[PDB]
Amino acid sequence: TIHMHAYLHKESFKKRAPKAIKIIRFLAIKTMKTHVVKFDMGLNQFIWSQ
RNA sequence: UGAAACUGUCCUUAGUGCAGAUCUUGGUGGUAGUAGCAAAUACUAAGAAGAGGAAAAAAACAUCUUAGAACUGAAGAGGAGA
Repeated sequence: TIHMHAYLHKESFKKRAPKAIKIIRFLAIKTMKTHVVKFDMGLNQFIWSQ
């Protein structure tokens, strides 16, 4: 579970959904040690759902 | 270094000697890798093409398709004329 409210606290509104992708990319780099991170289209559609 | 013209002496002649004219023309510095590349709400994911996202996150990647999210809001960022 990624508590993204912690990362997106008081962040500029026009950069909240784009930044959520940047955080999930970074959490995948630090855990699997790979720089080739591919998002499933279902996850991206959920990040932008609101 | 340069490869085809030139020099010394006596007279004659002058478009004859530059540091200045906010001089003329051309070239070039410091400033300085500095000031800046901040109006027009906004982009994201997958795929394709391409030399052109690599990597100890180098956090950003132009074009086209699809999906999401959006703006002009019909006296329009629409469709046409002088």
